[PDB]
Amino acid sequence: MEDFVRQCFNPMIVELAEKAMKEYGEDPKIETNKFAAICTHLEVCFMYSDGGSKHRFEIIEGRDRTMAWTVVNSICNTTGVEKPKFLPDLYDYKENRFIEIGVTRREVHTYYLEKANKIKSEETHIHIFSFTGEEMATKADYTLDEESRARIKTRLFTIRQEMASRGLWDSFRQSERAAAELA
Amino acid sequence: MEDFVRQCFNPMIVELAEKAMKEYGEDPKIETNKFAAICTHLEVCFMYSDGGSKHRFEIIEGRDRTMAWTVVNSICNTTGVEKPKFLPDLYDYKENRFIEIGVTRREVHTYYLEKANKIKSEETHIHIFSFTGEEMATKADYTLDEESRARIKTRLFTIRQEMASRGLWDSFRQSERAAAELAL
Amino acid sequence: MEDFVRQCFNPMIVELAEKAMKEYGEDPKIETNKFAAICTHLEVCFMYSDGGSKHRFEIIEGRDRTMAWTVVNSICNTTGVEKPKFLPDLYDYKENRFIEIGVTRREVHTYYLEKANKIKSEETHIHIFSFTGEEMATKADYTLDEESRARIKTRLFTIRQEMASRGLWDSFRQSERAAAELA
Amino acid sequence: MEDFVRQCFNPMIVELAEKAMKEYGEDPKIETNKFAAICTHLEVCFMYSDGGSKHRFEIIEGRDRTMAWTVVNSICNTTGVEKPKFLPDLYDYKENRFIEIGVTRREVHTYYLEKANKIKSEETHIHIFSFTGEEMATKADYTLDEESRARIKTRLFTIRQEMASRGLWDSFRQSERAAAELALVPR
Ligand SMILES: Cc1nnc(C(=O)NC(C)(C)c2nc(C(=O)NCc3ccc(F)cc3)c(O)c(=O)n2C)o1
Ligand SMILES: Cc1nnc(C(=O)NC(C)(C)c2nc(C(=O)NCc3ccc(F)cc3)c(O)c(=O)n2C)o1
Ligand SMILES: Cc1nnc(C(=O)NC(C)(C)c2nc(C(=O)NCc3ccc(F)cc3)c(O)c(=O)n2C)o1
Ligand SMILES: Cc1nnc(C(=O)NC(C)(C)c2nc(C(=O)NCc3ccc(F)cc3)c(O)c(=O)n2C)o1
Ligand SMILES: [Mn+2]
Ligand SMILES: [Mn+2]
Ligand SMILES: [Mn+2]
Ligand SMILES: [Mn+2]
Ligand SMILES: [Mn+2]
Ligand SMILES: [Mn+2]
Ligand SMILES: [Mn+2]
Ligand SMILES: [Mn+2]
Repeated sequence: MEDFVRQCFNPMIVELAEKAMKEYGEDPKIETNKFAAICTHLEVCFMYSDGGSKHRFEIIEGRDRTMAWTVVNSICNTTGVEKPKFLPDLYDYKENRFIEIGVTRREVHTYYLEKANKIKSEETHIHIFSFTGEEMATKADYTLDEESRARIKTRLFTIRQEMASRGLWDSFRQSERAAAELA
Repeated sequence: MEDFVRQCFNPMIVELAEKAMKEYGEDPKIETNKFAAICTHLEVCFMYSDGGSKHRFEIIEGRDRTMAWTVVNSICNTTGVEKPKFLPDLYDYKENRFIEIGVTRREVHTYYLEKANKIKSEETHIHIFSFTGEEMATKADYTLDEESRARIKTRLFTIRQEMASRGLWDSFRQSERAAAELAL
Repeated sequence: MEDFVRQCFNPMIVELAEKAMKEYGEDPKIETNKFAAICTHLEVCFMYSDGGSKHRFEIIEGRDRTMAWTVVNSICNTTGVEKPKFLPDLYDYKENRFIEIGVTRREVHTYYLEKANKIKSEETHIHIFSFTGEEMATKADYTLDEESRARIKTRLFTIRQEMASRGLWDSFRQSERAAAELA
Repeated sequence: MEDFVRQCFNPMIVELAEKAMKEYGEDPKIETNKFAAICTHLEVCFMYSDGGSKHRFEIIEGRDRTMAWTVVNSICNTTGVEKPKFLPDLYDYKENRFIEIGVTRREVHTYYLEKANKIKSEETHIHIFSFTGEEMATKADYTLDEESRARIKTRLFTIRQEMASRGLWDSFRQSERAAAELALVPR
């Protein structure tokens, strides 16, 4: 599963995920499913930022924590938007709102409910993707046009097929359900 | 003809064509006309995908066949379009449809007829270009704007002229008319 | 402060600022605050030119003085616009006007009034940014859309935050105030 | 003048101009004014092709004559537009027409009328720039928006200024008026 992750995502995303996981004390060679999931979330965030006009999104995910909070503080002090309690994934300059991007192998309704109850702020926009082609956004406001989101969903289903053809899909799908049924 | 093919198309297209023809058991050095035709079809598909907005098209032609079918499956599952019986060339995320692209040295109406009768799927769009400047699309819906299609046609006619100035056009034009009579 | 400037701005801007300071007889190693100010103004000008269409702005700032005046004369002779008395920072081909860009650590309107009374031109547009998210432009015409200006403001606030975190913001803010009171 | 040309235009344009001058049996070291003129014309054609959107212009100038005529063949046979009798500079896929671009140190309308009487083509669009900022196009259809043409004119005036600052502008401007009067002499 580790060699698959290193062959499936580009080395920059792999390096960013390795750094983010070593920061939380987790191991790429052991917790390979979390490695894959973090790589997937990063690729989705980057494709999402690429979906709009050139200057539309400020990328928060993928940065170092302190610098990410610095950019969040700058955005809040210059636009007047409330500071989120948890680090978001993007900022939308066009719609003037923070975006929390989610990718799940689970039920999309349950994941959206979990994230919405975790955020509790009436500002941060939520947008969930899944490996089955479903997506759910705050107020059904999907931010991007249909082409960008469809590309993201196609990439996700391709990742799922690639995992299934080598027999890693079942364990990867049950890993996220294991972190929610245990933690 | 083989040296002409290697000089006329960029090395990435030539590499892709050689890999496809070795996948289908053919020889670039012997059947140089099909070498040229596959390079031409690949170039047309690429200009076509470049004709629209940034990421309007998913490119299926030019891939390993297994990965091509994987991408087709992903598209079909995330959008709901029916899975084609034959590998198409592009997928249009804007109009939500697969595109089969044809480049023919023969009469265009006949080529479109054979393509549409082989596809049978009432969803896969068909777009045919010729070496004379004539094009033909399903429902006269040409997908791209006039300028991109005109660039494609200009490039096709330039290929035809470069072939003819070397005495290679007659054999190339009869290569397709011969394999069409042999298949029957 | 010098190391912070060299690690905070990309080497092209740092080199242009070093050239601008050596041309005026100043030393970046000892006048580090003005080093930072020149780097910041250059970055803002370059972000501003990137704010519109690909070929909308002629960049006047960041050149050799003689070549910049040559380009100014060319613009004036081909468009008929009045030649400015001081080198501006940009030329807007869409609105057909020169642009003076300012970045101040004081109030935007004081700086605007000073610059306007200095240039004494009814044609040259003036656009002032601050390190606190405020902006002031001639006739309230901000040239660019909200997204590009918001990007610029966010970057300015991030620079201010980095300075503050290193304990250099106070001296940088009081340096501009100490230079104006000398006149 | 030759050093100025070599340091004023980017190396690709200098190479193209040298190739064209040798193709016409002329020495860029001796005929430095014509050297600069070819360089300026090529740069203007390239900025012009940039001025539009992505797939608008087929660039004809800058190619060798055989392939240029081959591309004009392809365009005429796939679009139905008329055969130009002389090699034009660009082809506009949006407006579906060939474009002849001229850059003159003389009066713009004099140059336009000379070119339009030479080519005598009903479809070939003509667009003339000068080193003073004047421009003139067929039916006042300038093809590009105002910003692109303004950039072109600004660059032309900058070239004029750089030439005059070096003492080369007077000879450059008298070069074109000396070649036009010579062409009007059958004797
Ligand atoms: C519901 C539900 N089910 N699983 C989760 C969940 O949160 N899982 C993790 C931790 C793996 C996660 N993390 C981040 C992230 O950015 N974390 C860094 C951070 C640090 C501090 C701070 F305040 C906020 C965020 C994501 O973006 C993200 O999509 N996920 C899934 O939520
Ligand atoms: C009518 C008519 N006249 N000639 C043909 C014709 O089909 N000729 C060939 C075979 C040379 C061809 N092939 C493909 C292609 O992609 N094939 C690979 C594939 C593999 C598996 C699968 F299920 C379907 C297709 C093209 O795209 C293409 O344009 N052509 C012309 O049709
Ligand atoms: C009010 C108020 N408070 N401080 C200033 C102020 O002007 N500060 C300086 C001198 C540091 C400054 N300079 C230039 C510039 O271009 N200088 C070089 C130049 C000037 C004139 C000319 F004709 C040719 C070249 C800027 O662009 C710029 O933004 N600033 C801030 O204004
Ligand atoms: C009137 C009037 N006043 N000066 C001229 C003029 O034509 N000057 C030259 C020759 C320097 C010129 N040449 C080409 C060009 O492409 N030449 C290639 C070619 C040669 C022979 C042939 F029959 C057709 C084309 C240009 O594009 C161009 O802009 N110019 C200015 O016209
Ligand atoms: Mn996150
Ligand atoms: Mn997230
Ligand atoms: Mn195909
Ligand atoms: Mn095809
Ligand atoms: Mn300036
Ligand atoms: Mn300024
Ligand atoms: Mn020409
Ligand atoms: Mn010309």
